[PDB]
Amino acid sequence: KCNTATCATQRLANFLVHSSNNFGAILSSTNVGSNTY
Repeated sequence: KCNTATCATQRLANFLVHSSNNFGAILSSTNVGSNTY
């Protein structure tokens, strides 16, 4: 998981290179949905 740590670099970088995640995030709802449900 890694909430607040060096991992941030990996996660962010992944979201930067995978712009698609911006849209797919609504299909998976793992980063936007899981945040609550």
